Amino acid sequence: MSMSADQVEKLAKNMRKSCLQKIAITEELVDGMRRGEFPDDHDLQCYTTCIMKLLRTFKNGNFDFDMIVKQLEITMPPEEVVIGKEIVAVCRNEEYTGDDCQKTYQYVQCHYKQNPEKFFFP
Ligand SMILES: CCCCNS(=O)(=O)c1ccccc1
Ligand SMILES: CCCCNS(=O)(=O)c1ccccc1
Repeated sequence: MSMSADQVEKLAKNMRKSCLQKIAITEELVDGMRRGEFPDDHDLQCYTTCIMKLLRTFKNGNFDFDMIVKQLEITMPPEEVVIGKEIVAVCRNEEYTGDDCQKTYQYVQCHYKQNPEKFFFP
């Protein structure tokens, strides 16, 4: 089964808390991504890697697309799952370059670009 909205929010907030402290950036900077604010800020980039590593969606220098699909299946509203799979289907085929922080940040931006209105990142 899938997790309820409030359980998704709780886990996201706790992952954020952990990574914000570790990476030493502000909540404002993380919240900016949902507003389409993607500065070339290496610390924000590394925050994205911290979160994806927690979710097991990035590991050993590469995306784990099987786990990205599993995570979206367990956390998205059911009426959004197919649309989410279609976003992953597009973004998985873009080349990601640079260090791990740069790669995950680029992937997150690809997700945003496919649907800015509904974008969410912990
Ligand atoms: C908003 C609904 C989609 C959430 N998906 S998530 O991968 O960001 C995620 C968030 C929180 C816990 C686990 C995964
Ligand atoms: C798409 C939701 C499942 C994957 N979760 S994620 O945190 O890696 C993530 C990557 C990119 C955008 C949002 C969340």
